[PDB]
Amino acid sequence: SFLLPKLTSKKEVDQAIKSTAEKVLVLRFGRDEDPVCLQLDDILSKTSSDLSKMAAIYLVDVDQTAVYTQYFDISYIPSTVFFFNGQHMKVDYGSPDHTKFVGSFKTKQDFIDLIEVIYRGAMRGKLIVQSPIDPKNIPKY
Amino acid sequence: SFLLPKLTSKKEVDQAIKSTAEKVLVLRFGRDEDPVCLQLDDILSKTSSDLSKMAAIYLVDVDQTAVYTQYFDISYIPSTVFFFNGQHMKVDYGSPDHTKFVGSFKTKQDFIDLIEVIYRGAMRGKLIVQSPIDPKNIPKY
Ligand SMILES: OC[C@H]1O[C@@](CO)(O[C@H]2O[C@H](CO)[C@@H](O)[C@H](O)[C@H]2O)[C@@H](O)[C@@H]1O
Repeated sequence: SFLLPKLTSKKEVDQAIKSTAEKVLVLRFGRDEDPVCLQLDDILSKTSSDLSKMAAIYLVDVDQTAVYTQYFDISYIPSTVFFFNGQHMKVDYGSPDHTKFVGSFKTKQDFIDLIEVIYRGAMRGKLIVQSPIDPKNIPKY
Repeated sequence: SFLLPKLTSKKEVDQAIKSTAEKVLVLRFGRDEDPVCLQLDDILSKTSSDLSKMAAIYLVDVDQTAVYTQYFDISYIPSTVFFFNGQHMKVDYGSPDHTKFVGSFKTKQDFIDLIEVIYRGAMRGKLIVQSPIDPKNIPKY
């Protein structure tokens, strides 16, 4: 894109939501050094060019964006949130929470496939889409 | 007014979310004839005027438009959703779902006190707030 932008404040996330027009805004909430975020971030970086017409991808430091981290109840990282023209786009990936996509992707193409689904739903005026793919597994207690 | 505005299509809801500036937008998803909706609509109507500096209230017909009902995962009516400057507000009532209030308020004052807290927090940039309502007064269902 080439590079992935980093956001480190509530105000920067607000500005990305407000200024990103006609593309899916992808907000990866995480920590750059977290191993699962490192895995996702590599997919994001690699796929970003092929998705540049459909999506603008930003990395967000979960620890520095309290208003958003608390609002989305980010409890496991990475957690990725989607917006389109200032509307929060929800994604049903079979789990009860449609608000954020928790975990990394199996493959780069799975991520592209999700993004296409979001984009084409949002262009049609949809606000919630079903994901054609399932997330990679996040182990819990 | 006493007779709160009705929204009967997705585009009308989209527009109220965009057009309500600097006040809490209150969206009541329900049916005007339903008994619990009648209880809640009486409180919304009777408090609307003295809340008019802090909130704009709308009645959303779930039998004429349904896009938003799926978007907010609404299974039971009434369900009431809060927004501020285009972005959804969460409220922790003491139950797991912070995205919407389900059922009717026990008293006028509970709704007033809630709007006060939502408005002040939203004006300070918050997106999630703590409900002030005593849990004994929160419908359980
Ligand atoms: O993930 C648990 C952690 O989240 C907080 C909010 O930061 O509260 C959430 O989880 C509580 C326990 O499940 C819920 O009862 C509450 O509704 C929810 O917001 C913390 O208080 C909690 O330690």
